[PDB]
Amino acid sequence: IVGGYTCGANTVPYQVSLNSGYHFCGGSLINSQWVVSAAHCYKSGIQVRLGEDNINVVEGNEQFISASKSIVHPSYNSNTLNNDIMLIKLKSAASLNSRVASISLPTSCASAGTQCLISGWGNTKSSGTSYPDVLKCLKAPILSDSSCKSAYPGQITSNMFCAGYLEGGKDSCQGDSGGPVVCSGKLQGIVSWGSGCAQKNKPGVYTKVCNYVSWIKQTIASN
Ligand SMILES: *[B@]1(C2=[C][C]=C([C]SC([N])=[N])[C]=[C]2)O[C]([O])C(=O)O1
Ligand SMILES: [Ca+2]
Repeated sequence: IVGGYTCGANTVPYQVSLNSGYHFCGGSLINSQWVVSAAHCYKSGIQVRLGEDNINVVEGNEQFISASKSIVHPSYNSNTLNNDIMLIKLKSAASLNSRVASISLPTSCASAGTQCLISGWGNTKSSGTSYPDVLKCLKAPILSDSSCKSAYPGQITSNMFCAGYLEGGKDSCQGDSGGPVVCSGKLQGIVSWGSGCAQKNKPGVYTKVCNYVSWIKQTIASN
């Protein structure tokens, strides 16, 4: 997250870190046994880390749970990033508490202009590199579909939306992949793609979670 703020420990209790020897992606806890992340975060050997603030220090509220199964969306296209969503099943249920909590799925899609909370442990620089150890947050509005399409001509599908700031300076960035975009208390987006970070006229592009609720529900009812 570039141009954001330190969330505060465990104030985003649905945020997970995906770990394969190192943090490589975020995700969102949707119930005690499942995480939603980006399909472009898929790899084997994932450990889910819940209750994190500082990802390099054991602070006392963590739960580390290996993944048993990952399910990439059936129509995921890694070239276009259309349908950039995946479910990850935990090998054992998380213990839900004040610091480890699920985020609700949407029942309606969010509106342009709504302010959302984007979070992650990604780079905090638009040029150069610095990784925070503690969770960073950004408040960002959903952009109109016409601004989004004008920013990324030929590339925005109905399964995507833009959020952020056209003037740049405030955005998600490398390492935030797969993490939440929460609007009105519901998981509405997943950190998906963009051109650079915090560049002018190049906001973040997020997977439109509301279009996937029926797939998520059916998938978790059978796995
Ligand atoms: B991801 C990843 C981070 C950030 C985006 C948004 S870019 C922007 N302009 N808002 C995307 C995708 O990619 C790498 O795989 C990583 O681990 O983070
Ligand atoms: Ca920790």
